[PDB]
Amino acid sequence: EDPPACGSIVPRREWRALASECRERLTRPVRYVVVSHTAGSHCDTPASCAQQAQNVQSYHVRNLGWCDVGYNFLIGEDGLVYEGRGWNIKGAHAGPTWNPISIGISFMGNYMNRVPPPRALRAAQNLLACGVALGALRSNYEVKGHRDVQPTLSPGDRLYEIIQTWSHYRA
Amino acid sequence: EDPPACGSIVPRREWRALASECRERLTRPVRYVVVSHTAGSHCDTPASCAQQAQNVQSYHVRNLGWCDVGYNFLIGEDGLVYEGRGWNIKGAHAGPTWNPISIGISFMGNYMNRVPPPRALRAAQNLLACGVALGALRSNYEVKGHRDVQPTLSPGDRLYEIIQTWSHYRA
Repeated sequence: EDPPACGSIVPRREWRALASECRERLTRPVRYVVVSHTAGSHCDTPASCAQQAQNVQSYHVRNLGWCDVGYNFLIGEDGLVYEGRGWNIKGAHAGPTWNPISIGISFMGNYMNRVPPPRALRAAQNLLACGVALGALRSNYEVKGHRDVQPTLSPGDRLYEIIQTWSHYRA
Repeated sequence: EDPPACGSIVPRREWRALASECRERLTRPVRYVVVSHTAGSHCDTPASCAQQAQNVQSYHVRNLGWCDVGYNFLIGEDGLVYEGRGWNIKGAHAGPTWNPISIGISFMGNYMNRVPPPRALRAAQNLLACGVALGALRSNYEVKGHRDVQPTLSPGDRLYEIIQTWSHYRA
């Protein structure tokens, strides 16, 4: 009943998310942040990106049987951040050593041969910053790429390098 | 001082704005924020809203002869914040009494019979929180409708109603 949360996150309900059934909580303050790409279709408008959020979650829940969309957060090319499992629920985006200690954020689209617009990169940053402020993320949080932790191409040839040029990024 | 990687602002260069010729500064920290609407067209995509930002700036410079777009920031229904004259330069949005001591943010569209979507409202409120964070705004800043300091419908009956329910609103 006050001013929304920092980082202009599109809340679950606004993108028509099926309710979550997850219960495992992440222990604030979280140290890690793993970045991946959905490796699916990308979107560049609020309208199209909310649908892509829905489509991604539909896959994870109806088909893979998970309690909710795997990522803690999703980033659209529309420059917005879509709320996934959020800051307090353990995700399912990086496997069994990484999920319990990090927040996973994913870029909607395949970034092997394309980069996300500056606005998406901005939305990504603004998100982590806002994580710190709340306490979800510890001030000196460390950022890994998806391949830095599992055997995968994600976050995509391009997305990867740019991330390497990020302040809080630890190889 | 204390720098925050705060908010996601579409910078001047990005929406392809003409360069500013304004040089007069505001005194940090600012105590007032005047909310207005452009009463012009609305847009719901980064692509459409960037154009729109350029149109408003275009109108204020090429037609009313001001040094740059009159607003310090503009909000899009695409849920993005657009960079105007920013936090440090005085705008022209509310007359000569109120311009030297306030930040003016304008929602792009006519909110007489429409309400801006939640994402617009969120970006505007996030924007404000960042102003505080940076020290651009007082921590006890005050939000005012355009009509509270100038006779006009701005920011539109619907939006005016919404801003009244904001935490920092004093008529």
